[PDB]
Amino acid sequence: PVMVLENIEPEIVYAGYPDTAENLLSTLNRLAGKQMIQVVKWAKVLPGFKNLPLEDQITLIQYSWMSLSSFALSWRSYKHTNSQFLYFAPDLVFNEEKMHQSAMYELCQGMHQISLQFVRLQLTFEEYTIMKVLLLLSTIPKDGLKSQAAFEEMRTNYIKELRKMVNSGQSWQRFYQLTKLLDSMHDLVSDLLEFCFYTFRESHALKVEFPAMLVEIISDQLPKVESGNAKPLYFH
Ligand SMILES: O=C1COc2ccc(/C=C3\c4ccccc4COc4cc(F)ccc43)cc2N1
Repeated sequence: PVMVLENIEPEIVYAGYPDTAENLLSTLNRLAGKQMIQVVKWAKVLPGFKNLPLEDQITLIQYSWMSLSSFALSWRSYKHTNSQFLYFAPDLVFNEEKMHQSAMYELCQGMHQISLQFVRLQLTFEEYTIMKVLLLLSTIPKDGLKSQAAFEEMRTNYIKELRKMVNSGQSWQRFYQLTKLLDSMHDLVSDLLEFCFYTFRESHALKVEFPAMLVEIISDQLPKVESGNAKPLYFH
C-alpha cells in the first residue's frame, strides 16, 4: 500500500514567473492548473481509487482540488524551507511581503501555520502520503457517488492504513493529531474557496485571470459548494 504511494509522488512544477495583486493571483491560478495535471496523474494510479467509476474519480478530484493543492504546498514549504516561507514553486516563494501584495495575507498565514504544524509534528513522508489520499477522499456530493459503498471501504482502509503508519498511547495521540490537522485544513480550505469563488465571480472587474482547466472545475464546483451540498468529512 504505502510503498506504492512513495513512488507515485509528483514532479516539479514551475509557476512561470510588477508584484500587483492581479499578477500574483493570476500566477497562482496558472500554477494551480499545472498542478492539477500532476494531481490527476497521481490520483489515477492510486490503489483502490483507480477501480472506482471514472465519473467518481473526477468528482472526488474536483471537490478536493484546493485541499490537495494546499496540503502539497505545506509539504513543499516544510521540506524546502523548514516552513519559513510558502513554497509554491521553485520560482514562486512567498514571504510576508508577497503574502501582502497577494491580497491574501491572512489566508496565507493560516496556511503557513498548518505548515508550522508539520515541523512541530515532524511529519514523516509516510504519514504525509496517506493524509493526502484522505484529503482526496474527504469531500463528497450530497446524494453521494455512483459507488458509495466502494468508496467507503477504501476510505476506511486508508484510515486504517494511516493508523498503522503512526507505545500505544503515543500512537493513538499521533493519530488524533494528524486527523485533527486534516480537519483544520478543511477550515482553511473553505476560506480559500470563498475567496477564490468571489474573485472568479468578479473576475472581469478585478482583472484576475484563471486558466481554462480551472475555469471548468470552479464553475461546476461553486454552485454545489456555496449551496452547502459538498459533504466534507470530519474526523472529530
Ligand atoms: O484568484 C484567486 C483567489 O483565491 C485563491 C485561493 C487559493 C489559490 C491557490 C493557491 C493557494 C494560495 C494560498 C494558500 C493556499 C493555496 C492553495 O495552494 C496552492 C498551491 C499551488 F500550487 C498553487 C496555488 C495555490 C488561488 C486563488 N485564486
